Amino acid sequence: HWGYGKHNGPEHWHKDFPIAKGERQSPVDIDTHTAKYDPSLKPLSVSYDQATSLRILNNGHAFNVEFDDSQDKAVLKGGPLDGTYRLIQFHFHWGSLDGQGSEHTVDKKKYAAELHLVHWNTKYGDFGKAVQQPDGLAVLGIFLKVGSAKPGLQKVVDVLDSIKTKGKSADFTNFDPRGLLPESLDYWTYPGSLTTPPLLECVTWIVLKEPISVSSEQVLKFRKLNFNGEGEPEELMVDNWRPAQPLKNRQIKASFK
Ligand SMILES: COc1cccc(N2CCc3cc(S(N)(=O)=O)sc3S2(=O)=O)c1
Ligand SMILES: [Hg+2]
Ligand SMILES: [Zn+2]
Repeated sequence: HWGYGKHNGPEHWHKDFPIAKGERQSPVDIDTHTAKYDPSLKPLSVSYDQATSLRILNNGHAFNVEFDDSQDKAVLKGGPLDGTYRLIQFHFHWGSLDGQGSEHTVDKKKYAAELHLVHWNTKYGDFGKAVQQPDGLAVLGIFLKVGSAKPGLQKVVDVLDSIKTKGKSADFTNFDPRGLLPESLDYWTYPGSLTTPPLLECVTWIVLKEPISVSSEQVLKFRKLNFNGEGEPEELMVDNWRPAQPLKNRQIKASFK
């Protein structure tokens, strides 16, 4: 199956998922100088006050916190979006070293990790239908830089022991995702795809300008996860990120100057 190793990594994906060579693939490098400031861009509206977290799980690719998306409990509106998008889950991509880990880069600069809050367009009924549409998903990308500890991230860090290997999960209720947002909601936006197979081109990427900082020990705990299931040879979960793809016939718009 696909993964991030030499034999099943990104450079092999196209064989099983041809869309990997598509026209709007992610991530991409955000070139601040050629990004077009757009005044008609509305401010972002993240309403996560009623968010209901359910569980956290290691899926062999990354760890994911799933939310109850049965109702409009945590939605994203505004920005370049037309419609309400529901939060279904969030996950991270991180590196084996502090200078790599994020998927999107800024002027070729890589961050230690990158948080993706995944939302789907409610006008489509369910996530399954949303992934069949060019505007089916909206992923909020947030960069993580090493520095001071991020208090809202510690709850996730503590529970990682219980989900060390692929297939493990644990109840993770009452988690407030607002604890992971930076102060400013300024962003960049462009049409892209999922960064892992099936690599579907249904995503409106909203990448925040301002990164959040997390301590080295917090990201350290991320690296102690396992790609493998229990009983198999241990393989540390690190560098679960895909390299930048060519922008092609696309323009990155900024909501700020
Ligand atoms: C039909 O397509 C499906 C069905 C079920 C699951 C998925 N996903 C897994 C891959 C993947 C990669 C994401 S990233 N890094 O681009 O945010 S979000 C995401 S997903 O929605 O959780 C996709
Ligand atoms: Hg799509
Ligand atoms: Zn992701």
